Amino acid sequence: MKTIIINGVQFNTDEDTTILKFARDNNIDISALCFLNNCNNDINKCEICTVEVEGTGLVTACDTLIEDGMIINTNSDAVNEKIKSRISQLLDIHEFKCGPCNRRENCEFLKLVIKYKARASKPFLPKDKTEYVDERSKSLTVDRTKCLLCGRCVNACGKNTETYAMKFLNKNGKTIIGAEDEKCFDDTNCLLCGQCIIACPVAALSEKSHMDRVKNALNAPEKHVIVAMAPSVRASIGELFNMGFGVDVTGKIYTALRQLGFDKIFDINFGADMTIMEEATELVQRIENNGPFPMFTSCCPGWVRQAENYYPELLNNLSSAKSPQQIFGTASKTYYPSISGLDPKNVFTVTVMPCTSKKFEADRPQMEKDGLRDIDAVITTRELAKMIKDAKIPFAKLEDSEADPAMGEYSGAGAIFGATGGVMEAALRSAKDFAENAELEDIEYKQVRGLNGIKEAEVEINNNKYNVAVINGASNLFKFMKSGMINEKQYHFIEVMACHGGCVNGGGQPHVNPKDLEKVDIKKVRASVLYNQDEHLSKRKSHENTALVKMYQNYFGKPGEGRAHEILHFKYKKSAWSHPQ
Ligand code: SF4
Ligand code: SF4
Ligand code: SF4
Ligand code: SF4
Ligand code: FES
Ligand SMILES: [Mg+2]
Ligand SMILES: [Mg+2]
Ligand SMILES: [Mg+2]
Repeated sequence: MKTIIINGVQFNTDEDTTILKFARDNNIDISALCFLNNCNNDINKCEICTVEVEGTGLVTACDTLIEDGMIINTNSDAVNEKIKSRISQLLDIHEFKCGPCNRRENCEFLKLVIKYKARASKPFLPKDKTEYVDERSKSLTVDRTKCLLCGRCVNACGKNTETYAMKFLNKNGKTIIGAEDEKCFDDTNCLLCGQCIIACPVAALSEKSHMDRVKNALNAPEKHVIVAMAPSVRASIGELFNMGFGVDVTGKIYTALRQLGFDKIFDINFGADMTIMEEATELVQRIENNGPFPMFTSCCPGWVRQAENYYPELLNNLSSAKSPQQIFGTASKTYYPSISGLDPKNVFTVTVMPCTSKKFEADRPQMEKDGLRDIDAVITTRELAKMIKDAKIPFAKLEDSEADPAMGEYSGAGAIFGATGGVMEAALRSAKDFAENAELEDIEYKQVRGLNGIKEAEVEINNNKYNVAVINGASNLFKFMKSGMINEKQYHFIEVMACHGGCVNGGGQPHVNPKDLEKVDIKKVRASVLYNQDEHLSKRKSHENTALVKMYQNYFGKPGEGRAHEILHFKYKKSAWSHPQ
């Protein structure tokens, strides 16, 4: 048990904890920069969390345990002068030009610069930014004129994915962050999940922009531009318009998209119901064929890359149903012309995703048919927010509108896709009706929901028991495989999401500062919007989507065979054996 003095205030406590956490718990202000996800930059501490421990001197509060007898001052002249000096030294390596910067409104560094009134000793004005910028990836971009070498991306990659695809590198004697051997991230084991972006306090890591693709299509006279947003966008984008957390902004988005000039307003949740139609049918086919088991979901492109890069032997076990993005895009170039008269070559299909890996998915060479891409552009939640703001659209004051129904209606099963276990729950609702030839009333699968990293359940389908697992985060996929859990029982159907919490925590999502992350459970609060939609929607099974039923009846035929299997499916194949590697 210990007695601590902080700024003249005595505390008696038996906690073993850092100075930073104790102070934050007790409403004592201490700044921090490189501390995130319970780690700081061990090899280059930022020291923004400096406090004074009398008799010891200046210490980093984020990684120093409280001890009995400690006398701590967090706000003395020596403390503030040290912190201001560290910020000044960061300004010496930082192109401090906030005007055009993509983190201008929510940058953690600018906040600290303002708080400590810090100024560079010599302004950093690189004349040739070409050498600092890497835009080679289909998903990520790096601007090292902004990089603080705080290490948050390196730490976040290891924690979220355990790939360590984000590394410190020695480039010509100086330290940078980047991919293995300074390669393009796409050419490495990187998942392109963008958790590194989410962890970055500044504009050093970003998504690969598709905004010019979209603007050029909107302005082209002959192009008919469809837009469709992912489940998670409607639960998240309001954060960037000062509306707070957990706000359902679906109807405002539809209105904003119309004001941006898009020609048709659809919804990827329609694609989610499509994916369930194909994937639940496939699961039932596998049950009747007594294999092959397990089936894995195939809708998360971060997981697909993880399987390609680390578990190629599982590729044959992935469901062949395209992801909602790609299945929707395929239908947008085939079914949609059939009900509209549009020339398929003039359709330009844009999605809004919470995800950077979806850009790589959309750009895969074979994601096209008859020369027409399934998906022509993917913009992140952050990109859509900037597009709205650039157009001076008053998002928070917009009236609600509706999607165009033909590829815009969605069931409550599609609505929950963006949360971990959502795909599993949605798929079970259709699979059990399909296999039992029934219209079952009990449709809620709460046992697969929530933030546990590995969630297993036994389910009864047509009077048999099957084992399902929901793998929640790429690091948890490694744990499930490396620990042998995949062999502890026979699994039949496994959902994998690369981002812990599901797509609501994807790499294209609004940044959240560390203090808000402590006060708000962002993964739960964003997901709550989706579960709330499902609870109150009339149709809660994908196969009850009336517009989807019409599309299958009039165009595709039966799911899982014939034309539907021919055009709505995509199989990944391992590389053939060769030597060397
Ligand atoms: S990263 Fe932050 S401090 Fe740096 S230029 Fe952008 S907004 Fe300004
Ligand atoms: S995209 Fe994901 S896997 Fe790649 S470096 Fe970033 S965090 Fe790591
Ligand atoms: S890219 Fe961002 S998170 Fe990574 S070290 Fe640089 S500033 Fe920190
Ligand atoms: S969990 Fe969602 S946001 Fe994250 S990589 Fe997968 S598809 Fe993208
Ligand atoms: S926040 Fe403590 S060393 Fe960076
Ligand atoms: Mg440390
Ligand atoms: Mg136009
Ligand atoms: Mg198949």
